[PDB]
Amino acid sequence: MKYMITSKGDEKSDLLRLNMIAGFGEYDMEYDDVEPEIVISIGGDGTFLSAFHQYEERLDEIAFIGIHTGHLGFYADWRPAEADKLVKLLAKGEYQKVSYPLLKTTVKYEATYLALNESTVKSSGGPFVVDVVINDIHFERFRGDGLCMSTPSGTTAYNKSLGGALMHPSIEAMQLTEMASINNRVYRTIGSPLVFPKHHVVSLQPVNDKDFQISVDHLSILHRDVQEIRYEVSAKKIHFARFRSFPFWRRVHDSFIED
Amino acid sequence: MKYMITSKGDEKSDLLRLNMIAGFGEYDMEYDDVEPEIVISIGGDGTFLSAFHQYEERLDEIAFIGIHTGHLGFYADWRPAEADKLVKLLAKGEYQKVSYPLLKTTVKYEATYLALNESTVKSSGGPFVVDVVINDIHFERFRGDGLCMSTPSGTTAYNKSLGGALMHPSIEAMQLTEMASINNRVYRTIGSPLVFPKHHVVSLQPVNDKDFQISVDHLSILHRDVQEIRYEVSAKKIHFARFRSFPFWRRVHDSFIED
Amino acid sequence: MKYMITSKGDEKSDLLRLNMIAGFGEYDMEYDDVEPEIVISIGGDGTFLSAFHQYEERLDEIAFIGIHTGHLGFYADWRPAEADKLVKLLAKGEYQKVSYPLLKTTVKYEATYLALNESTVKSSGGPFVVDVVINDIHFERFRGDGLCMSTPSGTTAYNKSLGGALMHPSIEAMQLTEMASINNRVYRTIGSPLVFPKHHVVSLQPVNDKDFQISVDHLSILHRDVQEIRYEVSAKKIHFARFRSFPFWRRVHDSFIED
Amino acid sequence: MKYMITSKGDEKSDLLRLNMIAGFGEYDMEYDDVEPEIVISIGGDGTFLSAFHQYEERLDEIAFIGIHTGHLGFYADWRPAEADKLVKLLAKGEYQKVSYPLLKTTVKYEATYLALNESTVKSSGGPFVVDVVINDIHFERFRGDGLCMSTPSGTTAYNKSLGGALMHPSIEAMQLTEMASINNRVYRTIGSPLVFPKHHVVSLQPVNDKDFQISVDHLSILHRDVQEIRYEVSAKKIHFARFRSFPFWRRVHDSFIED
Ligand SMILES: Nc1ncnc2c1ncn2[C@@H]1O[C@H](COCC#Cc2nc3c(N)ncnc3n2[C@@H]2O[C@H](CO)[C@@H](O)[C@H]2OP(=O)(O)O)[C@@H](O)[C@H]1O
Ligand SMILES: Nc1ncnc2c1ncn2[C@@H]1O[C@H](COCC#Cc2nc3c(N)ncnc3n2[C@@H]2O[C@H](CO)[C@@H](O)[C@H]2OP(=O)(O)O)[C@@H](O)[C@H]1O
Ligand SMILES: Nc1ncnc2c1ncn2[C@@H]1O[C@H](COCC#Cc2nc3c(N)ncnc3n2[C@@H]2O[C@H](CO)[C@@H](O)[C@H]2OP(=O)(O)O)[C@@H](O)[C@H]1O
Ligand SMILES: Nc1ncnc2c1ncn2[C@@H]1O[C@H](COCC#Cc2nc3c(N)ncnc3n2[C@@H]2O[C@H](CO)[C@@H](O)[C@H]2OP(=O)(O)O)[C@@H](O)[C@H]1O
Repeated sequence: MKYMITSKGDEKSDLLRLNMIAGFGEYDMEYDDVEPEIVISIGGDGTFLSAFHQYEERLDEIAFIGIHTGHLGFYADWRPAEADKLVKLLAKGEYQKVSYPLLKTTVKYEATYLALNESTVKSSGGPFVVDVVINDIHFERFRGDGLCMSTPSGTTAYNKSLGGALMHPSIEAMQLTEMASINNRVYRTIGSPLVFPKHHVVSLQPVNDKDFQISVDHLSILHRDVQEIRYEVSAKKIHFARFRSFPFWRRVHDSFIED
Repeated sequence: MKYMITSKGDEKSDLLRLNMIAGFGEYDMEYDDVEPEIVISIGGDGTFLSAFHQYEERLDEIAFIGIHTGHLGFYADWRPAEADKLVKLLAKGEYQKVSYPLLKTTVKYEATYLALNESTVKSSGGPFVVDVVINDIHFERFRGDGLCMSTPSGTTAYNKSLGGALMHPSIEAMQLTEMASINNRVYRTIGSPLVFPKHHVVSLQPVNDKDFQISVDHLSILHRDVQEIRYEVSAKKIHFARFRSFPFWRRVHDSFIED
Repeated sequence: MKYMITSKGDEKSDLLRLNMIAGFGEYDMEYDDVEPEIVISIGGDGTFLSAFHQYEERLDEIAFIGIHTGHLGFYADWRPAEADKLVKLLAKGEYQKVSYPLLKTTVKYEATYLALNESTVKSSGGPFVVDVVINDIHFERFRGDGLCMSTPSGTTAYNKSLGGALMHPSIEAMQLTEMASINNRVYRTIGSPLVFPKHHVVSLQPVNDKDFQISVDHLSILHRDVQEIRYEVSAKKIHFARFRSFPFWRRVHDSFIED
Repeated sequence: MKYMITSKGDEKSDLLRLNMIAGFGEYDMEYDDVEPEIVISIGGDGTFLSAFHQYEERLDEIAFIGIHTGHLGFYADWRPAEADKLVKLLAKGEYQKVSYPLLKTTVKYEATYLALNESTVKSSGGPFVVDVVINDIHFERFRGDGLCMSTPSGTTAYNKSLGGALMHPSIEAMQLTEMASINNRVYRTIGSPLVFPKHHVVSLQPVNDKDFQISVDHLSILHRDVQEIRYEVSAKKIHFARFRSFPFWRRVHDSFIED
C-alpha cells in the first residue's frame, strides 16, 4: 500500500518518522506522498490538522493515523511506543476504519472549504455585526467579537473554550458558539450554543462592513467583499484507521479530567 | 377517531376545550380519555407535559397536539384562533406526524421512567457527590448541586438555564449539564455540557449518601436507598400531529429573540 | 491570654490539638472555651466556619487562626508543621491582625445572621420566584433555582461555582449570583453577578410561595411565612491573627492553579 | 464658566448642540474648547468616551455631562428634553459632582494611558500566551484569545459580555476577565473574573511573541516589542456634574431589564 508520514519537524518526531519508514521497508509498503492510501501524522493535533488539509482532496481514499510525541491529542492519540505495532498492522491491511463528520464552509463574494475542527468569523477592523440566517429565516442580528462553527471532534477545541457542548463524533452535526455577544436594549442574541443536524444551512450575512477574518482550522485569512458565509455538515468524512479501542469519552477524560 | 382534550383548568382553556368538543361533535369523532388516538392539550407547556405523562403507556398509538392560551410554548405552539381549523383537519386524518426523541431513566435500588424534557438528580439533605460512569468507564467524580440530563426538545428548558446547548429535536441524543460543580485541588469535573448519541449509557452512582431528589419532567420525588441512576436515549418516541410548518428554530427565535 | 482550640474530630486534628494545648501549657496562656481571645481551628475551612459561628457574638474580642490537616484552606491556611511556631508567637501577643468583611442577613416574618462565606435562598417545594429590590427600587423578578449573596472571602466558595467573580477581601462588598435563572418572553434577569458596596441593601421578596430554604454558611433551615430577606455588608468584621504573609491571590493560585 | 459641547455629528445631535449654545449665550458662560470647565457630550456612550479622551489631561478641572440622543447610555444618561434645564443649572454652578474610578495602563517596551471603560490585550498574529503576575508573584500562564481589565463603570460594557460582574462605580477596583482561555493538561487559568483593589498591580508579560493588539476604550493600536503591560487603579478620577438622582442600579435596570 502507498503511505506517507508527516512530522512536526522536531528531533523526536523526525527520528520516529525515519524509524517507521525503516520498519515499513520490511513489508510490501511503498512511500508515496502524492497518492498515499495511509497518512501518518507524528507530532500533535496541529500536525494532524495540517496532514488532513494537505490531502483533503483525496479524503475518500486515505485512512489517517495520528501519533503524539508530546501530550495526548484527540487526533494524535497513539503513543510513540506503539509505532512498531502500528507498522505491522498497517502493512497487513484489513483494519477497521472510523469516520468523523466534517464542516463545509462556503464563502460567497464562491470558495468552499472543509474543516475538521471549526470555522470562525471575526471582525477585521472595527465592530462585528452579522445577520444569522437559519434555513433562509432570519434568526438573530449578532454583534460582538465573532462566531464559531464546530464539528463534533472540534467541540473539544475552540468550541470548548467558548462554552460549547462536547459532542460524540458519531453524531452528524455542527455547533455554533458566540464570542462575546452584546445584549442590551438594541441587540439580542440567543446566547446558548446551537447544535444543527445534517442539511441545515446557517448563513452569516454582513450588515455594514464586508471585510472579516475567516478561519478554517489553523488557516486564517482576511476575506474582502464577502457577501455571505454558509455552514452545513459536509457530505464528506475523514477516515481513521482503527488500531484498537480508545473511546472518545476516555480521550475526553484523559485530556481534561486526569491521566 | 377517539380523542380527548386536557385543560389547564382556567376559564380560557376550559371554554376553548368545550368549544372544540362541540366542533368535534360535528364529525365522526368520539371523545374517549381511556384509549384516545388524538390527545389535545390546552394551556401551556406544563399542561402538555402532564398530558404526555397521563398517556405515556400508549405513546405509539397517540398523536399529541398543544394549544397555548398564554404565551407561545415549545410543545403548545398553536394559537386558540386556529382551534376550529385544527378540529377540521384532525377529523379528516391523513395529517403527517413528527416524532421527538425521549429520555429513558432507570433507577436501581428497578423503576424506569420516560422524560420529554429532562431528568435531574439533586442532593436531598447535605452534599451531593456522585461518580459519573459513561459506558462502564468512570468519567468523573462530581461534587456540587446536581446534574441534568435533557432530551433535544428539553434543551430549551432547564438545560438552557444551566448553559446547555440548544439541539434540534431531529437529533437522537441526550445532553448532560452540571449544576454548580466544585472544582479545586480535590474535585475535577468536565464543566462543559456533554451530548451523547443513542446506545450510550450514563450511570450516576452514589459515593456516600444514597438519598437524592430525582426529577422526571415536573415530577420530583425523594428516592431512598438508590444504588444507581441510568440514562439513555429511549427507543420510544413522542408523536405530534403535524398541522403546518412551524420550524424548531423559528420557535426558538419567537420565544427568546423576539415575536 | 485565654485561648481555645476546636478540632475536626479525626485522629490527626485531635492529636495536633492536644499537642498545641501542651505547648501552650508552657506559657502564660489559659484554656477557656467560654471567653477566649484566641480561637484556633484545626481541620478544614468547614471546621473554621463552625468555630466562627460558635463565637460570633464575641467577634470583636477574638483573633481567629486556622490550621489545615488536610488540603490547603482559605481560612485554614497554616500547615500542621507550623503549629509549634504558632504556639510561641500566639503566646507573646503583639502579632498583627487582619479583618475580613461579613454579610448581614435579616429575615422578616425579625432574625439577623452573620455569614463568613455566603447566604443563599432556594425554593423549598416548587418554583422559586422572588422580586429583587435594590435600595428600595424594584430591580428584577427572578425565577429559577435560587440566589447567592457572598462575602469577599466567600467568593472562592459557592460564588465561584456559580460564575461569580473572585474579590480581594480588603474590598468591603457583597456579591449576588444567580442559580439557573429562566429567561424568556415572560421573565428577565440581569444574568451577570452583581457587586454591591457598603450601605447598599438588597431585599428579596416573595411573589407567591412564602416558604424557602435559607442558608447561612453551612447552616440551612426551612423558614416559614417569610416576608423579606435583606442583605447588606455587616458593620462587624472577623479578625485573623496575622502570623506571616500569605497573600490572598497566592492562596487562590495554590488552591485552583497549582501547588 | 468655560464650557464646550461635542456632538456625535448627526442631524439630531448637531442641532441640539446649537440650541444649547444659544441657551448658554443667555448666561455668563463662555464657549471654550481649549480650557473648558464643563464638557457636554451629545450622542451616545461612544461620543462620551471620545470627549473624555479629548480632555483627559485636564480631568481634575472638568465636570462631564452626557446627553443621549439615541438609546439610554451609562455615561450619556440625560434625555434631550432636559437640555434646557441642564443649561440653567450648569450656568449657576453649585451643582454637586460625582467621581468614578479610572484604570491606569502602563506599556513598557514606557507609555501610560487612562481608560474609562477598559483596556484589553489580544493576539496580533497567531497564538496569545501571556504570564499573569499579581503584585510580583506569578499567578497563571494564560493561553487564549485575550484579557480584559475593566473599570467599575466599564463593567457594563465589554466586561459584561465576557461574563464579568457588574460593580457599583463607588467601589475603587478593577476587574480582569478572560477571553476564550484554553484549559487542558498543558495550560491552567482561574476562569473566574478577578476583582482587584487599589494599589494592586497586575502585570502581563510575553512568553514568545512580543507583538499584541492593545486597546484602551475605543482606541486600538498594534504595539511592537512590548515587554510588559501593567494595570492598576488610577489615582485620577473622572468627575460628572450631578444634575439629579439617577442611581447606577436603575441605569442597569433600564438598560438590560426593561424601560
Ligand atoms: N482561544 C482558543 N481556545 C481554544 N482553542 C483554540 C483557541 N484558538 C484557537 N484554538 C484551536 O486551535 C486550533 C489550531 O491549532 C492546531 C490545533 C489543534 C487542536 N485540535 C484539538 C481538538 N480537536 N481537541 C482538543 N484540542 C485540540 N487542539 C489543541 O489546541 C491547541 C492549539 O490551539 C493545542 O493544544 C492543540 O493540541 P496539540 O497540537 O498541542 O496536540 C483551531 O482549530 C482551534 O480549534
Ligand atoms: N431553574 C429552571 N430553569 C429553567 N427551567 C426550569 C427550571 N426548573 C425547572 N424548569 C423546567 O420546568 C419544567 C416543569 O415545568 C413545566 C414545564 C415546562 C417547559 N418545558 C419547556 C421547554 N421544553 N422549552 C421551553 N420552556 C419550557 N417550559 C417552560 O418552563 C417554565 C416552567 O419551568 C414555564 O415557562 C414553561 O412554559 P409554560 O408551561 O408557561 O408554557 C421542567 O421540565 C424543567 O425543564
Ligand atoms: N455547589 C457548591 N459549590 C461550591 N461550594 C459550595 C456548594 N454548595 C455549598 N458550598 C459551600 O460549602 C460551604 C459549607 O461547607 C463548609 C465549607 C467551606 C469552604 N469555604 C471555602 C472558601 N471560602 N473558599 C473556598 N473553598 C471553601 N470551602 C470548601 O468548600 C467545600 C465544601 O462545600 C470544601 O472543600 C470546603 O473546604 P474544606 O472544609 O475541605 O477545607 C458553604 O459556605 C458554601 O460556600
Ligand atoms: N464584544 C464586545 N461586547 C461588548 N462591548 C464591547 C465589545 N467590544 C467592544 N465593546 C465596548 O465598546 C467600547 C467602545 O465603543 C464605544 C462605547 C461604549 C459603551 N460604553 C458602555 C458602558 N460603559 N456600559 C454599557 N454600554 C456601553 N457602551 C456601548 O457599547 C456599544 C459599543 O461597543 C454601544 O452600544 C455603546 O453604547 P452607545 O455608544 O450606542 O451609547 C469599548 O470600550 C468596549 O467596552
